[PDB]
Amino acid sequence: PRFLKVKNWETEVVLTDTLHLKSTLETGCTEYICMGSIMHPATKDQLFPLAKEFIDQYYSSIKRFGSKAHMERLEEVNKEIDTTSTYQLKDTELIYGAKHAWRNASRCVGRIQWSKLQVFDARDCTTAHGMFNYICNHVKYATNKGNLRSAITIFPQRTDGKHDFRVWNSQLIRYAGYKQPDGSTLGDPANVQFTEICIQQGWKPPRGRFDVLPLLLQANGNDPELFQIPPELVLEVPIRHPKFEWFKDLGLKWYGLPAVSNMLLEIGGLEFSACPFSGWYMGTEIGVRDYCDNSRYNILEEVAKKMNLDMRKTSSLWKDQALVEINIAVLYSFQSDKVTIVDHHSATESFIKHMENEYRCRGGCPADWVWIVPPMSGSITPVFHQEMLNYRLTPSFEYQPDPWNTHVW
Amino acid sequence: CPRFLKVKNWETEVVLTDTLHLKSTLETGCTEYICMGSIMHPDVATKDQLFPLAKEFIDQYYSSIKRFGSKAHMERLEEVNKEIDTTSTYQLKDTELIYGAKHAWRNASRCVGRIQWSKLQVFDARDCTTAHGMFNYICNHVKYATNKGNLRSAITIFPQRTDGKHDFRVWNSQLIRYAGYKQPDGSTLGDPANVQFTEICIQQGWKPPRGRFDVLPLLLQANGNDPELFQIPPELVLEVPIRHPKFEWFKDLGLKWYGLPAVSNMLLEIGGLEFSACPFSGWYMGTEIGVRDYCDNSRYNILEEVAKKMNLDMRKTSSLWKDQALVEINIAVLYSFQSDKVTIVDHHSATESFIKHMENEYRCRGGCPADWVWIVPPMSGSITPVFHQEMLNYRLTPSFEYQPDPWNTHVWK
Ligand code: HEM
Ligand code: HEM
Ligand SMILES: Nc1ccc2ccc(CNc3cccc(F)c3)cc2n1
Ligand SMILES: Nc1ccc2ccc(CNc3cccc(F)c3)cc2n1
Ligand SMILES: C[C@H](O)[C@H](O)[C@H]1CNc2nc(N)[nH]c(=O)c2N1
Ligand SMILES: C[C@H](O)[C@H](O)[C@H]1CNc2nc(N)[nH]c(=O)c2N1
Ligand SMILES: [Zn+2]
Repeated sequence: PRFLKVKNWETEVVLTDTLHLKSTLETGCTEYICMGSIMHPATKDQLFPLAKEFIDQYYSSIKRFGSKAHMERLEEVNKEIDTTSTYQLKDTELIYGAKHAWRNASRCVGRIQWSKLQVFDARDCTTAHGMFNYICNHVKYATNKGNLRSAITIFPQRTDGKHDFRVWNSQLIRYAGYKQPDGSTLGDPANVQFTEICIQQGWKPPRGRFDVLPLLLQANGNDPELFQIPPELVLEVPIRHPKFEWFKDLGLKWYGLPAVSNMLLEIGGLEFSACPFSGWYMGTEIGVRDYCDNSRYNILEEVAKKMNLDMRKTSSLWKDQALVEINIAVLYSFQSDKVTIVDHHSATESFIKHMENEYRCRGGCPADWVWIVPPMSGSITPVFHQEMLNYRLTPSFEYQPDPWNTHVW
Repeated sequence: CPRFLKVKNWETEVVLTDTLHLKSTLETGCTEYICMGSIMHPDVATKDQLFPLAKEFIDQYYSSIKRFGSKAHMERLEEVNKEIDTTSTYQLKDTELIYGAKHAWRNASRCVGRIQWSKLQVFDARDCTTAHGMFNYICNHVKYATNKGNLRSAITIFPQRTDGKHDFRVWNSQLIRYAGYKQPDGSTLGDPANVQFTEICIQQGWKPPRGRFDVLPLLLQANGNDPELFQIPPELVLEVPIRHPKFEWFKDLGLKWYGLPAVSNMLLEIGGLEFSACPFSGWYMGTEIGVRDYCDNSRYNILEEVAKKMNLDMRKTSSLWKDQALVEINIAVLYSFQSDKVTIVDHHSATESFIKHMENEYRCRGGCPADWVWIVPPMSGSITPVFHQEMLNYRLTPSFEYQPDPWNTHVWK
């Protein structure tokens, strides 16, 4: 139980962390073994302290800790957990809970935006058709003709675990991936399995390189149902390069809206298994990971060829040159089409400013260096030289099992 | 802790099982509730602290040579035990010294070059008594390791710590580094990382040339005495001018670096013994020079000058002019070393070798401690295989450790 200091080795700025003392969940590390690079490390009785903990910090946050209203809410919650084995969040608590889950997301470089989140309460939803409707509205609001706005739509919380709401898509908008007879893959290889599942369910594939997948929506534990997002809601950006006029000939494009739909939102012990949320892209997510991962679109080789680079030895850094150029193209393309995007230099600078804000007003900011540092040009961004402390605060976004591994039809 | 910990590669889907972590010796700084993986740095031992550390090491050693529980093993235990009892310390056999040194490297979680761990030339300097002798040992090390460009890894090991008042120390952070000078106008000439050390050298009597690439003198402390200055013979200092295969103007920048990376301020810990002066050396990965030494803001900081000559649009960050320049600089570094026939390894080759090394270690040893934050290169992270590799970080002994800078602790005579 100590105040812990973090140092930036470039600016020499030292911050003092006290916030970590309030954390209650585990990191996955031990005194003897650090696991910082591992990607994936109820009952009434369990429920009430978790609920009380959350109500406590909520009333503490609006400067009414120990108020009439505070105690009454506590009374109300325990008595509701008692009778029904669960409880329902106030609209105000729901919005607070969702913003703080984003605020506490140690892996997210975009958290300077945390309090600017549009929260859609979908807790009255009963069917997959209703889910589809709420999701269309979410996509339309968030896309906003290219001026993207951060949003989250929250479907009903888990009850018995046999009636979960799940969006089976990993994101609301993604491209299909196809196994070919010659053993190669068409489209996005990361979605090959999901695409097969959709096909089995009756989806008719265009079998192109960038086919927008249908929504697969599961309501109240029932079999998931297929829906086609209205295409006019799906903003895409054809990728071209400001100097290489041949770049457009690659036929590359991407969607404007990154909308993660497979995570679990946890607030006060309650579990929201369906909580698709969205902001906007950092260029490297598309330009580095999506396009250049060997297990993804894997385009480095093709680009470097058109750049006429020497590809015989690795020490020519041909991979590195082509990587920067692809990322220039992505940024240039989005900007030219007036679609919100942020480069990794701008994003990491804001994060450092955000950290400083959080230490000042909250006494800390949980941060996962492994995820915060961008997948290219690491050390020429300020976060590389920033020491971070990682710890788990609630409310939070958590991983959950892929739905096809748990569901019985 | 369970006996089995699994790590996955998200790119190849290969899963490895670690059991070696059970032999972890010290804390990492992390707990169940906080991770300190991005923290840089998170008076002698008694008789009674020393017995178990020596035994732990002797057991490991005899186990490694397939003579565990042998008569020679038991007689070695008894000899060490008595020696600690009668003198409060003990002396390693040459074989144990060599074993321990190599294994400190094998156990270094932040080192991406460990596929080479077993090829390490160990120079035994435990007979050294003076700074002049330290200088002699260091010169021979530099000459051997350099090998006219065909670099060979080596370590030179000076006498272990006794009462803590007779430490041997190399005050230099590396055997070969460039001077930095703070100007009265606030600017820095040379390497800003070395300003403090440079000022100490000047104070001890060094006459600086005051240039951009002045090789610093050795500042050497033997047996707890005040440190002494020596100039490394310049013929022993292999350097490489930096030029570029396409950009003719790149030579005009007047950049050069030294061939031999030789870290000299770490402590080597073997079986509870502490070697406070153990300079070691290998060869460079390009990014160490091209990204950190040259492009860090608090270092040589050349991105802007390079970008201006590439005539890049440097008005928006989103032009990625920094990223563009960074690559060309690293191309030039690699090209210049290769052209001059000086050993160097690019980050693609190094990380690819490390993955294979790590897999071999999981199979033959039951694990390989690794610090992802250090193993992943400072540029192009996700296009190297290590980015996608899960790792477990833990501390095995023998090990290399940080120790306080000696000017903070030294009692001047
Ligand atoms: C608004 C602009 C935003 C930007 C620029 C941004 C940026 C990023 C980036 C680059 C990552 C790493 C992604 C990866 O490599 O897969 C990330 C992770 C993450 N973001 Fe943000 N983000 C934004 C908005 C949001 C919002 C609105 C939420 C939730 C309400 C959120 C929650 C998270 C979470 C939970 C992770 C970690 C996911 C995981 O652990 O798998 N982000 N963010
Ligand atoms: C033979 C070629 C070698 C290569 C290519 C190599 C590569 C590297 C690199 C790139 C780093 C990161 C350094 C930084 O970013 O500042 C590192 C760290 C390290 N290396 Fe290796 N190395 C080599 C040889 C050696 C040898 C011979 C030893 C000791 C016997 C050693 C022990 C270490 C240690 C202890 C660290 C971590 C230092 C710290 O925590 O500050 N390396 N190495
Ligand atoms: N630009 C953003 C905004 C929010 C994000 C939230 C989570 C993730 C994590 N990456 C992820 C998650 C699910 C599916 C997928 F393909 C990537 C990335 C984000 N990227
Ligand atoms: N190429 C190599 C070989 C061995 C290394 C050992 C340690 C370090 C760590 N960097 C370092 C350590 C001390 C002083 C210094 F200036 C740099 C880098 C290496 N780099
Ligand atoms: C092994 C490692 O944990 C894994 O590849 C992580 C590394 N850092 C990352 N960082 C971000 N932002 N996104 C990622 O998917 C990953 N992948
Ligand atoms: C703050 C952070 O831990 C620090 O900048 C680290 C990051 N990773 C590194 N990795 C290597 N190889 N060398 C370094 O000096 C650092 N610095
Ligand atoms: Zn840790």
